[PDB]
Amino acid sequence: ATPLPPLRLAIACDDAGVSYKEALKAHLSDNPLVSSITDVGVTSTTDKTAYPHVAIQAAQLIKDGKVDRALMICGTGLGVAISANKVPGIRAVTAHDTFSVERAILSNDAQVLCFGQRVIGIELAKRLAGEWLTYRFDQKSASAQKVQAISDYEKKFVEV
Amino acid sequence: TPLPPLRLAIACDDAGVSYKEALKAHLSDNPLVSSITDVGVTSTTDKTAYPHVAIQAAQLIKDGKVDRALMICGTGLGVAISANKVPGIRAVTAHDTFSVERAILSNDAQVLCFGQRVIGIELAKRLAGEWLTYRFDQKSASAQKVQAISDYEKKFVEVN
Repeated sequence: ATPLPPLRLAIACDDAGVSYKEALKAHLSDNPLVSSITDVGVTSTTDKTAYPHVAIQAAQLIKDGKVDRALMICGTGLGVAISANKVPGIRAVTAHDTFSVERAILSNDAQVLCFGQRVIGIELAKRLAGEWLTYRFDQKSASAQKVQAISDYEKKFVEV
Repeated sequence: TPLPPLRLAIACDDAGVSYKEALKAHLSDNPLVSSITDVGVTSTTDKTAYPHVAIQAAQLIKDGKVDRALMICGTGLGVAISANKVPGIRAVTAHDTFSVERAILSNDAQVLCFGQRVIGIELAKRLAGEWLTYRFDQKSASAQKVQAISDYEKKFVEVN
């Protein structure tokens, strides 16, 4: 069935990302490269919970080994990416083109992909999310040494 | 100029050099820029990894030396991830006019990143120009969300 192992995903959004979230969730449920989707929420546009909370929660699922990656939607995709990058060991991007989406994995080993619902169209979002799943980072690559410099910097800090 | 000029840092890896030179030239003529500090690299020969230049530029903001940084690499992703690891720094990759505006007005993001291999130079110049014309409102509702990120960052302490 699948040449590549399926990934476990978290999906998450703020009130501005609800509709693309549901369409993307349905689209990805049909994909054999996805073995599970955990919905962090929000579930409704009335829910005014701020983007940092949701982004940090979804990133914590990755940190705890409960999912492999997270797909995050807000107005622009910016706030959730900033917030997820604040979690030690988590690398997050907003990527709105096919080349960036490939490099987000192959160069940056980024576990979190963020979209701006108000900025890109749904079919492009679906296409990008689908392609994202087909790339797997090489830990022995030249790119991994650069990622290691980010991790080296993160070693400056401890949680108190 | 009706708005105060800003001090800028600019940075790139080897993949971002020609766009950095072009942007620097374009911005040096802009009355909204009071100074530009170029942290490098200055040649495609210089293989210094993107995290070092991004962290150096981000530290200039942290240390009150510049107001904002413009960073260029192949995709703009690696430098944004790197910059977001620096405490109190918020960085975006933003390749459209709506996202650039929201980066400032919603996210108070001091760092803007471009992918030389992903966007065209005229669009990059136009976006960097528009970026300077927005100023974050510290009294806004968006400031509460920004403070939420800042509060998370206080869980970590720099030991090294």
